[PDB]
Amino acid sequence: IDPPALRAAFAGPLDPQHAEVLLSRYDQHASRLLDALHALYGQRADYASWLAQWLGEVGDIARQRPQALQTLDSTRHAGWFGQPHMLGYSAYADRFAGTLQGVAERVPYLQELGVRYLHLLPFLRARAGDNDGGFAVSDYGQVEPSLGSNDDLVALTSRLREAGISLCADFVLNHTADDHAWAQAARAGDARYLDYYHHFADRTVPDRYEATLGQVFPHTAPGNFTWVDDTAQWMWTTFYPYQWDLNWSNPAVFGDMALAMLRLANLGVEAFRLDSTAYLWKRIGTDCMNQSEAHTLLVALRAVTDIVAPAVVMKAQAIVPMTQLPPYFGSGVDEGHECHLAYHSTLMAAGWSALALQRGDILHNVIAHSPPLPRHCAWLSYVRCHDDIGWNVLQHEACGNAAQPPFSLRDVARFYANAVPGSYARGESFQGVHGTNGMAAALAGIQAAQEAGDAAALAVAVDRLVLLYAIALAMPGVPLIYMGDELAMVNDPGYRDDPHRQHEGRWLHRPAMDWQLAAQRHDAKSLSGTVYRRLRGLIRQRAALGALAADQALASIALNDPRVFALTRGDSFIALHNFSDQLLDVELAAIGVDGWTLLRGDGSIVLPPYGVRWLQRG
Ligand SMILES: OC[C@H]1O[C@@](CO)(O[C@H]2O[C@H](CO)[C@@H](O)[C@H](O)[C@H]2O)[C@@H](O)[C@@H]1O
Repeated sequence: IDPPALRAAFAGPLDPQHAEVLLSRYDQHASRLLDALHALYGQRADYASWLAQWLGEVGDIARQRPQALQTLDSTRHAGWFGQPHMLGYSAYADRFAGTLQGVAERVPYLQELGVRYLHLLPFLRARAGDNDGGFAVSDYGQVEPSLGSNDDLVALTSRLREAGISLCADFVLNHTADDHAWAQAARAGDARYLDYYHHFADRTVPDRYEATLGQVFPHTAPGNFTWVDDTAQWMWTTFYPYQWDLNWSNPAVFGDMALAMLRLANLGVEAFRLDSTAYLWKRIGTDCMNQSEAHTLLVALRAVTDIVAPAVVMKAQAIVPMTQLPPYFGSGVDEGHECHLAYHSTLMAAGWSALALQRGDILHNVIAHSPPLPRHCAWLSYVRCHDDIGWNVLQHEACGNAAQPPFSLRDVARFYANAVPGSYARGESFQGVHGTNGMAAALAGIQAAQEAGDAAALAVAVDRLVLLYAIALAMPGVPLIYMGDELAMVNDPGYRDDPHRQHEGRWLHRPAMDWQLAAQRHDAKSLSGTVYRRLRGLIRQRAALGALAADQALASIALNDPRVFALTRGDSFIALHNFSDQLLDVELAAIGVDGWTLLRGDGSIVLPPYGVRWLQRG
């Protein structure tokens, strides 16, 4: 290619007043972008032609970036998302406050909680009919009418931004709704857009891929491939049948998606949850996951953002085994130049496992096996979310090692399914071992306690819930609270009586916000008020501990008491966790300390059942 030629295409649509800063960033990241793109599409006859054109469109989008956001681009500090005041909150805009304007009216609630990061679930145009809770996107550039307009989105981000809250939005970049403008163009016979997806005239290729492909909905939707009349072909569909996998091997797809992303950024979104990002690249003979190219694709999108909107962050999802997570942060030449965040799905699943089995040693294993985060990278740590808990990511760990004996994922799954006598949990099986649905409060024993009017059990359960969250709060990066958990909200059986949802078990833990329950957060004596106060405590404390910043180290101290989990941050902070229902103490000699206690140390630390203690070493 011809660098000066490509740079000129990019510049040009730029405003003379901002041309200097942008061209400066373009000069330091462009090469990475170009190398990534070349490895992906360099062999194509129309490469150089597409690049130049595309680059010209990237520059025009760069010019349209509102001044306030450009200023943010220049003032924001790298690794900003990893500061100790960062607290995350995830929820559906509709379940939470009806519309985007309604959500804006609720910002005072988020501010009171201490939220600085707000993830709104899919809110862009979704397929008519069932749209997988918004995950079948029909237009990446338009808010879903029932939720509002693009104007409300902009007004919302401006409101959140002044409250120090960064909007995280889903970029469902692996697949589109089958009614997206592209699928409709494809369905109409437009070969150009038909090529934006994976399509096959026969069952030939599908049969092959299926030989080594796993399944996301083995029961509900063995839909991994679908025959579509309109296109007269088999369409790759990893998820529901109406969600078509995009063909990222086509530069057109890459170019249009990078643009879509930059337009969202321009509307004020600061963080992009790259949904199903492990499935991006398809290659025969492979499970088509975590492929090397998927990573190159991410490096490219990352370069595009470093140049056009550096204040923006990319968060990888990927529900995969531990060894597959860290590479989303970039590898070798590209380490530190891929995703800034990754959901620590292993830590989260390991937490519920540790709780059911009353084994702190399982958490020690996860942390010990958690490699140190690269420069300006961090974890998205969490307790629950809109999805089912995927246990199978803990297979390797379940096998056990020299320090930790084996554990049964099957036993854990049954415990939370309440298919085993004595269980305080009330969840359900989703799709052998696979997944479990249910609210945190429902899994922690709170729902069962309330169900039986047993105050003793309720308190113990509150402890279990707080325990799990204390861990996420002690982690380097963004601890994401799932809507309602701060009030101990329980399951929502309502979907069962709904022909539109009864088929999707995950609705069990996707309730509408209980604002009357929210008002109780004040009555310190109420359950909600109690849970809310305990969490609020840990949040205010973590905000005051520079030792918890993402740049500080994360490690765990090996103990011979299987029930305890000792987590350390930097060299001055240690959090002790008792995952058993038994009172016990941790000897200071077992952690090499002798000091302070957070929101006084001389002798072992006594930890009640399911208790947590934060201490400042020394
Ligand atoms: O069983 C859940 C299955 O789907 C995943 C993909 O990583 O979830 C994300 O993407 C789905 C399809 O777009 C959404 O339905 C889901 O809500 C979203 O979190 C994983 O949770 C898991 O592999």
